[PDB]
This record gives sequence, structure tokens and C-alpha cells, in this order.
Amino acid sequence: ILYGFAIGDSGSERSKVYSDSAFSLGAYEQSHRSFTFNAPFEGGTMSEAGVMRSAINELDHILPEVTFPTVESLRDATYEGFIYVLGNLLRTKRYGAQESRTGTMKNHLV
RNA sequence: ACUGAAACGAUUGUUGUGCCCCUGGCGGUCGCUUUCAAUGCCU
Repeated sequence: ILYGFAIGDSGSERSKVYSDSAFSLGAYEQSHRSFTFNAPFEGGTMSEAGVMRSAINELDHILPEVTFPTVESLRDATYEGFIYVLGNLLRTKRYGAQESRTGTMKNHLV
């Protein structure tokens, strides 16, 4: 009911939680760094049976102080609907790819 | 029904493996513990 559903003829409901795409306060050149990764054989080596694995690449990451100013907006909610959604804003803490390994963010309500 | 309603490019992954700040090197060379002295005075 708060974030919505669409089955088809069997029902749909519009999201009451409105939101926008958030932007870094500073520039990309100031707000990222690129980190190499590799994946060797368990025997500790990029070589197995005398042949090299192709498993190396760079990946791009946002930095540990970058701020994303955000307005999230909730239409026509009950009091408990506001506590559920405000709950999600304070209770969830990981975003983006590779959340098993990265991507913690602190949602400071202002 | 805003070309509409809901909408994670995601999952997993070690910049890794080996490596002697190494080799050679006289704290060395010269240098007087020196210079002067009554076992003395009387029996």
C-alpha cells in the first residue's frame, strides 16, 4: 500500500512514497576512486597448471565522505504509515552493488 | 489509468605470486709518566 504493486487486472496501487534521484554535493573527480580486483587460484596464485587466469579488472567506487542531499516525500499517510516509512529511512543502511562487501551509508535526517 | 500503475546491471572474486639494501672496509697514524731529589743530621 505504501510503495505500491502492479499485478495487472487483478489489481494495482500507486506508490505513496514519492522520491527523486539524488546527486553528489561535489564533483565526480573529487568523489570517486578506482580500485583493482583480482581472483587467483585458492593455492594463492594467478597461475594454475602453468596458465594465467584472466580474472583481474578495475572497478569504480564512491568515497567515504560523499554526501547525497535527498528529499523523500510521503503522501496521505496514516501516523503508523509515517513510522513504517521513517523506519525504513533510519533502519536500512546499505545501498548499490556488492552490498555483501561494501556500500554502507548513514542517513542523517535534517 | 501521466506514451500510465510496481521496477537493485545483480550475484561471486586477495593486485596476486618470489625477492638478503646487498657487496668491501684496521678508529688508523705518532707519542719515554717525563723533569729534580744525599737515608740525612749527632754518637
